[PDB]
Amino acid sequence: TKKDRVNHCLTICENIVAQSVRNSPEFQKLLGIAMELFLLCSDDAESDVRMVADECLNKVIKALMDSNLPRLQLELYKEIKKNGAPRSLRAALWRFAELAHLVRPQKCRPYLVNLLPCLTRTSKRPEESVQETLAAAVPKIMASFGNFANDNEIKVLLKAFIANLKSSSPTIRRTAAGSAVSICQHSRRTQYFYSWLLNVLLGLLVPVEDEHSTLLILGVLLTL
Repeated sequence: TKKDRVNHCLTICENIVAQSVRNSPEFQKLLGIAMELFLLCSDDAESDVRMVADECLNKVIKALMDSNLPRLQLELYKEIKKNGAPRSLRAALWRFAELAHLVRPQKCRPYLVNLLPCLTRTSKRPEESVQETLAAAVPKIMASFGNFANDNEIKVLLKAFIANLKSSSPTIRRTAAGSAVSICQHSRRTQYFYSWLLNVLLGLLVPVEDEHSTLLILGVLLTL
């Protein structure tokens, strides 16, 4: 059913846009169920299946950025907390940084608290492909969800990424460095959080005539 699996994903897409009926108590139930089903089409391992049905999920969103944005972004936060496959969790993470500057500031503060449990688990993941796209979303997420957090929530998040400077992969060393520095542009106080990252790193190289674990010497010079 490898050619039978291709025709199933594509017919669900066109019969939502051609409804021309939104915000209906019949239309609300239909969009939750078959939206998680667009990514199982990408989770199945075939390049004829993985390439075809990922461009089809983008037809739904952009025709619905006007009409149903609060219905779109509620099904999508659920999958990160599911913490699924490294192919399933990845291509959902493109979708969520581009819709971060589409939220309203009325509903934004509930969206901030729920992500910091979800944004630390994908920092502890050793998959070198999952760690890459997060260095292209923590630029985009915490610049629009930046100003809504206090001084309590943002001190927890930066102690985690420095423990991702203690890994030996060259792909994972440069994605934890561009995450610490994109927050401090948008944290709450842009100048208060620049002085705080310089105290943490120089105790990692406090007096230089020591053994400093030469993989960890390279973690401190890329955040700078």
